[PDB]
Amino acid sequence: MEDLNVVDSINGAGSWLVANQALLLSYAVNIVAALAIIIVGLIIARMISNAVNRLMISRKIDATVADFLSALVRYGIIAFTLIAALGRVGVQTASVIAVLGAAGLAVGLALQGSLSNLAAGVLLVMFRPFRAGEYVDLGGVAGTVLSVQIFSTTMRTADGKIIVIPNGKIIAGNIINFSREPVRRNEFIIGVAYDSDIDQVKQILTNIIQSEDRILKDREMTVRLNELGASSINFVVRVWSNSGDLQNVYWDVLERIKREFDAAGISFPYPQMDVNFKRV
Amino acid sequence: MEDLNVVDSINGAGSWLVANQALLLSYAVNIVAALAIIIVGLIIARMISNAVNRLMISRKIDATVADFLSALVRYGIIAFTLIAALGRVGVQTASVIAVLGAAGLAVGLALQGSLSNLAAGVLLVMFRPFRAGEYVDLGGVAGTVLSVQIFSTTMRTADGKIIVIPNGKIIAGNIINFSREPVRRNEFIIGVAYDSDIDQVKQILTNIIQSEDRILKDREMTVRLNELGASSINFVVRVWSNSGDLQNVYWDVLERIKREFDAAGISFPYPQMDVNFKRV
Amino acid sequence: MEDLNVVDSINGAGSWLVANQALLLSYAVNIVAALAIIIVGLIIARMISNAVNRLMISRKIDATVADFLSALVRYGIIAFTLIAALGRVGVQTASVIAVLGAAGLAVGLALQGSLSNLAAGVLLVMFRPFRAGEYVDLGGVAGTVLSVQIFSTTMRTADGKIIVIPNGKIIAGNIINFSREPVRRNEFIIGVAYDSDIDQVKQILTNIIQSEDRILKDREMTVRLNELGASSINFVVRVWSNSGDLQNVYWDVLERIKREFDAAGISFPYPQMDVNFKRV
Amino acid sequence: MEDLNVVDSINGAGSWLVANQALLLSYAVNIVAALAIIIVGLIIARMISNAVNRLMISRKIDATVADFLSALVRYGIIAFTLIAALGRVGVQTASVIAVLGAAGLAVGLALQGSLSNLAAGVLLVMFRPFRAGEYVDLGGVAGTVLSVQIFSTTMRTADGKIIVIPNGKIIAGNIINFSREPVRRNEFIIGVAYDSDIDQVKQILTNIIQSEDRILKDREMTVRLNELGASSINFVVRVWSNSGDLQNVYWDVLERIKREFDAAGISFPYPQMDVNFKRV
Amino acid sequence: MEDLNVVDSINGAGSWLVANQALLLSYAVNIVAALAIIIVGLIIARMISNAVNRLMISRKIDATVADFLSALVRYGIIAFTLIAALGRVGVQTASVIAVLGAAGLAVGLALQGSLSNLAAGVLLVMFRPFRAGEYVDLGGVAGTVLSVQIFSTTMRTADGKIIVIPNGKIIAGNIINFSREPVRRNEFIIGVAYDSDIDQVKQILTNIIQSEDRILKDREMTVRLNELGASSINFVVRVWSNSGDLQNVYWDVLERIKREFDAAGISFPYPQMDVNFKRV
Amino acid sequence: MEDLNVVDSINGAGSWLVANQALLLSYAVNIVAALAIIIVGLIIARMISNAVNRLMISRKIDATVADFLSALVRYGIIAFTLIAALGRVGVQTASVIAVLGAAGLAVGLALQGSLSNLAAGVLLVMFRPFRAGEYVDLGGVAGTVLSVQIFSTTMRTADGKIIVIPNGKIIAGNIINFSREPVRRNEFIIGVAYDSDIDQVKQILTNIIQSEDRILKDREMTVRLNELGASSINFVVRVWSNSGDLQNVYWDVLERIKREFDAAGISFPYPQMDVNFKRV
Amino acid sequence: MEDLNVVDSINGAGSWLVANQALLLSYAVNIVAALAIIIVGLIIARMISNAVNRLMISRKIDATVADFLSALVRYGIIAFTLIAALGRVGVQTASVIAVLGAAGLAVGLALQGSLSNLAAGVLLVMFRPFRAGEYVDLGGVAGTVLSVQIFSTTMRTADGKIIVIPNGKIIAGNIINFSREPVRRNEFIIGVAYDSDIDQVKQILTNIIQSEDRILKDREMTVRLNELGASSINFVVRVWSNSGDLQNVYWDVLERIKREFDAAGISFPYPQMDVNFKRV
Repeated sequence: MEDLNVVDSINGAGSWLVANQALLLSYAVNIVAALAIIIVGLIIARMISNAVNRLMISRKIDATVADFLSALVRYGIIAFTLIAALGRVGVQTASVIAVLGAAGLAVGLALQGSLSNLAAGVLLVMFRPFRAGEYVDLGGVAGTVLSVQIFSTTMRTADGKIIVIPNGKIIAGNIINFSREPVRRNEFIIGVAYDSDIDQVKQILTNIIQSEDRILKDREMTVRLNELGASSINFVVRVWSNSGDLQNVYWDVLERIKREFDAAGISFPYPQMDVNFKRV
Repeated sequence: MEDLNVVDSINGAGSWLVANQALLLSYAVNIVAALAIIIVGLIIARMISNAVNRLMISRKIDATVADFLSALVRYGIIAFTLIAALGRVGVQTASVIAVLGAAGLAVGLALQGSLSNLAAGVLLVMFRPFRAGEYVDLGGVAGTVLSVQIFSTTMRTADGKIIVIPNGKIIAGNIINFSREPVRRNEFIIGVAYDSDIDQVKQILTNIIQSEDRILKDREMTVRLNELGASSINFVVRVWSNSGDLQNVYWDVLERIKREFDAAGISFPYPQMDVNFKRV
Repeated sequence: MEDLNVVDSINGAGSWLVANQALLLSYAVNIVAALAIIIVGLIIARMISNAVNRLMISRKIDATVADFLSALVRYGIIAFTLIAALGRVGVQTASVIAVLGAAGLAVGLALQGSLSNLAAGVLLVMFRPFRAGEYVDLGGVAGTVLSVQIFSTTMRTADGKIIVIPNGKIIAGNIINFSREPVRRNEFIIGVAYDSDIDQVKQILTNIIQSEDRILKDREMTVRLNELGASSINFVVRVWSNSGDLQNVYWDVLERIKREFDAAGISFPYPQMDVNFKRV
Repeated sequence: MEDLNVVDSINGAGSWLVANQALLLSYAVNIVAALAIIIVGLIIARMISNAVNRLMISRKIDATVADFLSALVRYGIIAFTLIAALGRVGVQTASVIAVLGAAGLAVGLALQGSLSNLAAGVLLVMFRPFRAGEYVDLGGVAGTVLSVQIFSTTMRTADGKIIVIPNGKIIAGNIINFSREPVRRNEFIIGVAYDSDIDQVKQILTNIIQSEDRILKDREMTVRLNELGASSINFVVRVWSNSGDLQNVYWDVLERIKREFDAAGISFPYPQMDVNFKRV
Repeated sequence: MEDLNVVDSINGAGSWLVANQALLLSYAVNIVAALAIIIVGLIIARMISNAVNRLMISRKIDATVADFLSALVRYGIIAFTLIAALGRVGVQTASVIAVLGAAGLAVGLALQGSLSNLAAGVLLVMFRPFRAGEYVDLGGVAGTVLSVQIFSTTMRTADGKIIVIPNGKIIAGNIINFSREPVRRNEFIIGVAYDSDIDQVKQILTNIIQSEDRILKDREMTVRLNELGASSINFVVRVWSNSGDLQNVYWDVLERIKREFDAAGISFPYPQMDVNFKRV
Repeated sequence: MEDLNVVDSINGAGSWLVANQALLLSYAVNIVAALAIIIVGLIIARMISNAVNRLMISRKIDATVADFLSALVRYGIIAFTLIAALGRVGVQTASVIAVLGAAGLAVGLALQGSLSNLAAGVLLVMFRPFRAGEYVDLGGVAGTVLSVQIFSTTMRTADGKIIVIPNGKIIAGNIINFSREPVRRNEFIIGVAYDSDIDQVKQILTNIIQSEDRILKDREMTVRLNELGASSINFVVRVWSNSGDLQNVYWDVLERIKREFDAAGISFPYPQMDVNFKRV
Repeated sequence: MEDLNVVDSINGAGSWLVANQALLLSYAVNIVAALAIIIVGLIIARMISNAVNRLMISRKIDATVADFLSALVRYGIIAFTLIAALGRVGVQTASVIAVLGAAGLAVGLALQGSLSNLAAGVLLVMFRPFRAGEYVDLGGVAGTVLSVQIFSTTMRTADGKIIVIPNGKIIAGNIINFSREPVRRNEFIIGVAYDSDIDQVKQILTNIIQSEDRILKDREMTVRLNELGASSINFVVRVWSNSGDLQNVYWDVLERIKREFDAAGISFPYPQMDVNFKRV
C-alpha cells in the first residue's frame, strides 16, 4: 500500500489502509457529520432567536426580558448541538445529560405552583361553576365577578375595591353562589324582659309578617322562643324571600318591630346586674 | 469496481462498494426509514388533531382552548417523530429525552392536586358513605346534598345558598351523617337561684317530660344538677327522640318550662354582683 | 443470483441475496414477530376487558365508571403492544417510555394520600389498639366504635350522630382508650368565702366521701385547698372509681355537697366587687 | 443441505442450516431457557406463598389479609418471571419496568409516614432518653410510661386514662423528664392591700419557710415583691425541694399562709372598683 | 513478526501484532484521545474561570464570593473532563454520574424556593396587574409601590417606612388595587337612645348628605337602622365618592353630625347597666 | 467431530463443537463464574454479619434489634449476589433493580427528618453559636444548657426540669444568647392619678436611680411619661446594668418606689368607673 | 498447539490458544487493569484522607468529627474503586449504583433546608437590601444588625440581647428598613368628654404643633376628630419628622398636651357607666 511509505514510515510494514479502510473511515464520517450538524444548528438558532422576537413583539412584551430570554434559549439550543457532536465522536456525555436533567427538574419544581393556577383556570372554564355576570364569594372574599382568565380572576368588592386572586388558590377553596338560587331564607333574633307575655309578642310578630307581601307564605314562617340568656329571653324568626329584595325586607321588618313593640308596651332591657348591699 | 473511477477518482484504488456494500447501504436504509416515519407521523397528526375536535365539539367546549390544545398536541406528536429520525441516523438524543421527561414530571406535579379530587370522587362513589338525597355535614359545612360528581360535590345550605366543594378536600376531612340514624339525643341546660328547691324543680321537669309522647321513654331520660356556677346553679337534661321532630320538641319543652317555672314561683336570676360600701 | 435480474436490474451486478441473506432476513423476522405480537395482544385485551367486567359486576359497582375504566385499561394495554413493535423494527421509543413514566409518577402522587389510609388500616388491624366493641376517642372525636375497615372507620357519637373518618388521619393522631382501663380518677373544685373554716369543711367533705361505697378507699382520696382566687378560696378533691359508675357518682356527690353546705351554714359567694364612694 | 428440500422448497437454493446454524439455534436456546425459567418460578411462587402463611399463622394474624397478601405477592413474583422471558426472546420491556417502578415509588411515598415511626422507635431505643418506669411529658401529654415499642408508645394518664401516640410524632417534639432530676424549684404568688406592711409580711413568710424542713435551706429561698397590679400588690416566692414531696409541700405552705395572715391582720382584697357619684 | 522476539520472548510463537493490530491499537487511540481532551479542558477552564471574573467585576460584586465561585466551577468542569477520560478507556463511571446527579437534584431543591420568586417576577411583569406609580395592598401590607424587579418588590408605607417583600410570596396572595378604580363607597355606624325618633334623625342625616356635593347623588345613598344592640340602637349609612376625597369627606360628615345632633337634642348614650337594689 | 455421534445423534451431521467452541464455552464460563461469586458472597455475608455484632456489642446496644438488623443486612447482601449471577447468565433484572431502588428511595424519605437533626448538630458544632456553659433560649424554651450532641441537645430549666429537643428543630428557629452580652437594658411602667404632679414624680424617680450604683450612669437613663391611659396616666423608665445583677436591681427599685411614693403623698389608683344616677 | 497437551489434556484436540488468543487474553487485560486501578485508588485515598486533615486543622475544627469524616470519605472512595473493578470483569453492578444513588438523594433531601440558608445568604449579599450598620426589623424581630454571613445573621436587640436567625428564614419573610428613609410620620390619639368644644381643642393642638420646630411644616399636619367613641370622643393627629428625633418629639408633645388641657379646663374622662336605680 502507498499508505505508510509516502506519508509515514514503514511501521511494521503492516499497511493498514486497505486492511482497515472501513475502520479508519468511520472516524471521518463521524467527524464530518458532527461538524455539519453543528453549523446547521447554529444558523437555525440564530434565525429562530430573532424570529420569535419578530412574532412576539406584536404582542404585549417588555424588551429587556424579551432579549434576555431569546438569547438564553438560543444559547441552550447551541449547547444541544454540541453534546450531539461529542456523542458521535464517541465520548461519554451521560454526566452532562444527568446534570442538565437535574436542572430541568429543579426549574419545573420552582414554577410548579404558578403552573397550578393555569390548570385551575382551564378546569373552571370547562366546568363553568360561576360566570362573570354573577355575584358570589370564594371564601372570605365576597363581591361580584368582573373577569376570569389565564391565571387569575378579577372581581369587584361591594365597596368597589378591585381585587385579584390566583386561580389555583380558589379551586382549592370552597365556593358559594348566590345568583344561581333565586330565593333565600332570613333569620332574626330578639331579646326581651322575662315578665313579658310570649303569646302577645308571638301573635304580634305574626301579624307583621302577615302584613308583608314579599315573604313567601307558601314556605314556612317559623317563630319560636329560641333559648334563654342571662339578661333577656331571646326569640328567633325565619322567613324566605327572593334574593333581590332580601336585604330591603330585612331592614323593613326591624323598623316595624321597633314601632310595634313600644306600642305594645314591651321593652328591650339593658344589661341587668343584680346586687346585694351591706355597709362596713 | 465501477465505484471510484466514474463518480470518484481512484482513491487508493481501494474500491469500497463491493467490499462494504452492506455497510454503505446501512446508512441509506436508516435514512429512508426515517423520512418515511416522519411524513406518516405528520399526516397522522394532522388528521387526528382535527378528528379530536370533530369528536369533542359535540360535547360542551370552548373554541379557543379547544384549538389551542389540539394544535399544541399536534405539534408535540410531530416532535416525537423527529427524535425518532435522529435516533435512526445515530445521534445521541438522550439529553432531549431527559429534558422533556423533566417537563412531564413538572406538569404532573402542577396538576397533582386537582387530580387528587378525581381520585376522591371515584372512591366515595364506590363506597357510597352518603347519597344525594341525604342530609349531612362535611365539617363546618352543613346542608343537604344536591349532587356529587367528577371533581366536586354540590349541596344546599339551610339558608338555601348553594355551595360547592372539591372532592379531594372532603375525603380528607371527617364526615357526619344524620339521615343514616333515625333517632338522636338532645340536651338542655338551666340556671336558677341557689335557694330554690332542687327536688321540686326535678319532679316538675320530670312531669313535663312525662307529658311528652315524642320522647323515648324506653331510652334513658336523665335529669341532674350538672354543676355549680358563679351566678346560678345549673341543671342539665337529656332525652332521645326521632331526628325529624328533634328541633320541634326542643322548642316545645322550653316554652313549657318557662310557663311552669313562673307558676312554681321559681326564677332565673340575673348576673349578681355583690358589693361592700364605704364612704370616703 | 436470481435476485437482481428478475425483480430488479443488475445494480452493480452485486447480487446481495446470497451474500447477505441473514441480514436481509433479519428485518423480516423482526416484522413478522412484531405484527403477531400486536394481534395477540389485541385479542387478549378485548377478552380481558370484558372478563374483568364479568367478574366485578357481581360485586357492588357503578356501570358508567366500570365501562370507562375497562375501556381505558384496554386501550392502554394496546399501546404497550404498539411500542414493543416499534422497538423490534429498531426505533427509539425511550422518549415515549419517559413521558408515560412521568404520567405514572404524577398519578401515583395524586392518589398517594388516599393510599395512605389503606396503609393505616392494615397497620391498625394487625396491631388492634382498639376494637369495635370498645369506646374511645381519636382526638376531638369521642364516641363508640361501630366498625373499622378498608380506608375508613365508623363510630357513633354520644348524641348518636354517626361519624366517619379516614384511617390515615387517625393513625397520625394520638389515641385514648377508656374501655381498656377499668377504673379512673375524678376531680372536683369548690369555692367559698374566706371567712369560713377550712377544717370544718374538710372533715365534712371527708365524711361524705366516707359515706360512699363506690369510691376506692384503698386508693388515695385527696382533699386540699388547691389555691386562692379573687372572689373565693378554692378547694379541690380527688377520688378513684370504676369507669362504669364514674359519671353517676360524680353527680351524686355534688347534690350531697349542696345539701350539706347549707346545713353547715357555709355559702358559695357571688362575684364580689368592692367600692369606694365619693360625691361630686 | 437437507434443510430446504424436505421440510421446505428450494428457496433460492440457499441452504441456511449449516451456514447459520448458530444463528438459527440462538432463538431456540433463548426459548427453552425462557420457558424453563417460567415454570420454575411458578412452582417456587406456589410453594413460597403457602410457606409464608405456614410461618406467619403461628404469629398473631388475620386470615383475610393473610390470604390476600400471600396471593398478591405470589402473583407479582409470577409477573417477574414473565418479563424475564420476554426479555430473552428480545422484546423491549423497558416501558413495563418504568411503570412498575413508578408504582413502587408511589407506594413507598404512601407508607413513608408510617415508616418514619419505625425509624423513631429504633432511634429512641438506642438512645434511651426515657424509660418505661419513668414519668415524663412529651408535649401537652403528661403521664407515666407503660411501654414503648415498634411504632407506638404507651403511657398512662394521671387520671388513669390510657393513651397511645406514634413514635414518629414524639421524636419530632420536645421532651421533658421529671424522674431524671431529683429536686425541683417551686413558685408562689400572692396579692394584698397596698396599705399593708411589706416588711411584716416578708418576715412572716420567712418564718414559715424556716419552719419547714423539706425545703432546701442550702439552696436559695427568694422572697420579693414581684410587681404591682391594679387591685393589689403582688408577691412572689421561690423554693427548692425534692420532686417526690413537691406537691405536698406546695399545698401545706398555702394553708399555713392563710392561717398566719388572718392572725397577722392582713387581708387579701377583692377586686376594687372606684367610682364618682353624681345625680341627674 | 518482529513483535515477540525483540521486545518480548517467543510467547507461544503466536505473533499478535499483525494478527490483532486494530485491537491493540484501539487502546492507544482511546488513550491519546483521552489525555488530549484532558489538557484542552484544563486550559479552557483556566481561561474561562478568569474570563467570567473579568466580565462580572464590572458589575456589582463581592470579591470573596466571586473568587470562590469561579474557582469552584473551574474545578467542577475539570472533573467533567476526567470522567470522560475514564469512560474512553472503558471504565464504569455510572455510579459517579448517579451521585453527582443526586447532588444536583439536592441543590436544585434547596434553591427552589428562591427561584420561585424569579418566576413570580417575570409573570407579574408581563401581566402588569399593578404599576409602581399606583397605590395598593398585597394582603396585610398596604402602601404605595416604589419599584418592582428581579426577585423582590419595593413599596412605601403610609408612615413612610420602606418595606420589601419577595415576589414569590405576593403572587400567591390576593391582591387589591385602589388606583384602578376612581370611586368607592363609604360606610358609617351610629348608636343612639331607644327613645329618640328615628324619622327625625333620618331626615336630618339626609339633609346633611344632601348638603354635600362630593357625594354621588346619582349613586345610591342608603340610610337605615341597621340593627339593635344592648346599650344603643344602631344606624348605618352608605355613600359613594371619588377615591381621592374619600377620607376627607369621611371626616367632614362626622363633625357635621356631632354638631347637628346636639342641636337636635339627640344624644349618644354611655354604656347603660340596670340594677336592682336590696339591703341585707 | 466426536461431539454428535457419541453423546448425541448425527443431527444434520453439522458438528458444532469445533465450529463454535468459543460460543458453547461462553455459557460455561458465565455459569462457573456466577456460582463461584455466589458462594464467596455467602461466606462473606455470614462472617461479616457476625463480625459487626462482635464489634458493636462492646458499645451500648439492645440484643433483639442487633440480631434483627445483622440478619436482615446479611440477607440483603445475599440478594445482591443472586442478581449478579442472573445477570451473567444473561437475564434481564432491570425490573428488580428498579423496585429495590424505589424501596431505597422510600426508606430514605422516611428517615429524612431524623437525618436532618444530624446535619443540624454538625453545623452548630463547627459554628459554636452557643456553648454548654452558657445560658440561652431557643424560642419559647429558656434555660441553661447541659450538653449538645449527635441528634439532640440537653438543657436545664430554671425550675430545674430537664428538657431535650432535637437539633433539626432548633437550627430552624431563632436563637438568643444572654451570656454573650454582659449588660442589658431594663424597663419599668407605672400608673398614677391624673392630678398628681409629673415634675415632682420625675425628679423623685431620678433621685432614686441616682441613688443606685449598679446602674450605668454613662449609658442613658430615660424617664418619660410614655402615654396617657384610661384609669391612670402611665410612666416608663429605662436603665442599663450588668446581666448578673439585672434581676436584683429590678426588684430593689420597685420597693424603693413604693416607699417613696407614699412618702410623697402620691397614690396608685384603682380602676375608676364613673356613673350617673337616676331613680325610676 | 502446546496449550492442551502440557498443561491440559487433549480436550477434543481443539487447541484454543492460537484460535482464540485475543478472546482468552481479554479476560487477563480486564483483570490486570482492575487490580491496578484498585491499588492506586487505595494509596490515593490514604494520602488524601490525611491531606484534607492537614489543610483543615489550620482552620477552626473539632478533632472527633474531623477524623470521622476523613475516614468515612476515604472508605467511600475505596468503594468506588471496587465497583469499577467489578464492572471491568463484567459483573452487573447497576443495582449497587441504584441503591447508592437513592442514599445520595436521601441525604441531599435531609440537608436541603440547611442548604437553603446558604442560598439566601449569597442572594442578600449581592442584593444588599440592608447593611450591618443599619437598623431594621425582619418581622417580629426588631433591632440593629451586627453582622451577616454564611448561613446566619447577627443583630442586637434594643434591650441589648443578641439574637441570631438563619438566612433562609429571613429572605422568605417581609423586610423593613428604617435607616434608608430619613423622615417618618407619627400618629396620636386622644379622648375627651362629649361636651367639650372641638374647635377650642383643635386650635389648641394646632398652636402646640406650631410651637415645635422639628415638625415638618412643609409636610401635612392633620388634625381631625377621627371617630366618636363610647366613653369619650376620640381625636387623631398626624405629623412628620426626622427618624432620629421621632421618639423624643413623640414624648414631648404629650407632656405639652397634658399641661395645656388642664389649663384649658378640658378633661379626659374615666370609663363612664350609666345606671338606673330601683329598690326592691
